[PDB]
Amino acid sequence: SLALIWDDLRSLCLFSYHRLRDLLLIVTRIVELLGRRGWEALKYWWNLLQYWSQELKNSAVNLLNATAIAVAEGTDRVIEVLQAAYRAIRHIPRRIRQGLERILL
Repeated sequence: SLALIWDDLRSLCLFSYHRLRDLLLIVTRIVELLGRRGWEALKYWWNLLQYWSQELKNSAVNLLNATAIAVAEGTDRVIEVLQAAYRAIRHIPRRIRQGLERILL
């Protein structure tokens, strides 16, 4: 049915176009209409995001370094650690997961 194929194609054509532009326009419109106030929220998430991230990073590194400098002044720490660790490992050797994780990241 030629009239059928044509009527369908046409109907779906205009419908599809108007539809795409309809949903697109509505969504976009709301996005630009909400961005006005949503701007603040977005900025907050971004700021806090980078803030916390860098905060934990800078702090973490600062704690490790500072600790090393404070521990470097005393070999006792290294001895107590190396000894203790090796002690538990010698009496109870259990560190196979080290490899599994080592071959992961």
